[PDB]
Amino acid sequence: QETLNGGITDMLTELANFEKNVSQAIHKYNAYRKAASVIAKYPHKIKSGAEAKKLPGVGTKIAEKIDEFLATGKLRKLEKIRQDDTSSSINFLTRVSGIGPSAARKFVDEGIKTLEDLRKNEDKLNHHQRIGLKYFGDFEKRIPREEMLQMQDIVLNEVKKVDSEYIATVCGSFRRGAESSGDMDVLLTHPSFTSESTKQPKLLHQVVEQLQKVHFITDTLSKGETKFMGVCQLPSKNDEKEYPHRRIDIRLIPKDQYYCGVLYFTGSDIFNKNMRAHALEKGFTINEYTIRPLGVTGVAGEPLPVDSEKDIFDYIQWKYREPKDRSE
DNA sequence: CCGACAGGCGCATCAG
DNA sequence: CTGATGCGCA
DNA sequence: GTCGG
Ligand SMILES: Cc1cn([C@H]2C[C@H](O)[C@@H](COP(=O)(O)OP(=O)(O)OP(=O)(O)O)O2)c(=O)[nH]c1=O
Ligand SMILES: [Ca+2]
Ligand SMILES: [Ca+2]
Ligand SMILES: [Ca+2]
Ligand code: NA
Ligand code: NA
Repeated sequence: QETLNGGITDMLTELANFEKNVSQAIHKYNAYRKAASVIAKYPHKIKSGAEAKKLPGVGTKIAEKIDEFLATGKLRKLEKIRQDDTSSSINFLTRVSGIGPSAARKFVDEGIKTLEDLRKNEDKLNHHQRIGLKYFGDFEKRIPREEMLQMQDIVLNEVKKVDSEYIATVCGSFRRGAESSGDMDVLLTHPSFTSESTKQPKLLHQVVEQLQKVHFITDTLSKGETKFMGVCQLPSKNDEKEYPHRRIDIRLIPKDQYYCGVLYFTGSDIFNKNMRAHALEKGFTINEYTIRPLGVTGVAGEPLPVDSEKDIFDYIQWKYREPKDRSE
């Protein structure tokens, strides 16, 4: 991953992870990621802090840190953070799926600071954590698109075995066209589940159950009526190493709200934050279901009509961006 | 110079 | 039990 | 940490 301002964006990303995991300051995390991201799309080699301060999201303090990074090749503030035992122990435990900043601090206080520690205090972990630990190495591996293509095929073919009326669409980075993905995201619709009625129950469960039967889904992290979060694995063949286990998310979204749903799930996460914050500036709030006007006194009005992804962009006066131009 | 920062699902836990 | 909140997650 | 009203 060698890149134009890679030094700088790496440094800001690290600082965002610190603020999230150690400081627990969600808005500093966001503001660092917004700055990283804006710098990543800037097509000159940045030469000074002052030059970077021109970009939206970059202010006084990131500017000063860029000056230092460029002059000296590193940042003191990060040099200190990396030596701090506590800080890096908390950062590390957060890499386990299901451990966030709070739980990572509470383990480090109790003396649980390493993977060997996690692996001998099984009893201290809830179900999700336990599976996140079981598949720790596997979930930090990326998924080549060619494997995403096989996993897609399995998911869509089994969904079809349950009910030809389902539509399953693979989203996230896959739909943006990335050559590798962190995990699989499937958006599910069925004619029976619309914003005005649920004419059938068990619509998600039945899909989960079928994918368990053919051994594709192997564990469940959480499961509700519209959202499944778990683990899957491709079948392997005689004499080969098994495929690593992979994180999978499935979201059943009412069929009439497909476009807001797939906007949401196509992301990126940062792009969604930007696009939703722009909507607010303009008098609208967008979620995975609707786009709605904002009333003088904070009150969200009625859902606007939407019949394309592009409709949502028009409302807030954005030129349409193709999924592949929503990355970073 | 200060409020607002994206939006919501599922699980865990607490007061009543 | 319900309802409220915080956590970790997409 | 940054920014618009
Ligand atoms: C993490 C996250 C995701 N999302 C949305 C947009 C994401 O593209 C989508 C799925 O989340 P992810 O699977 O975390 O993201 P991704 O598919 O874009 O990236 P990767 O290749 O690393 O797996 O959910 C949010 O809206 N907010 C969030 O905080
Ligand atoms: Ca984690
Ligand atoms: Ca993904
Ligand atoms: Ca995901
Ligand atoms: Na700026
Ligand atoms: Na196996």
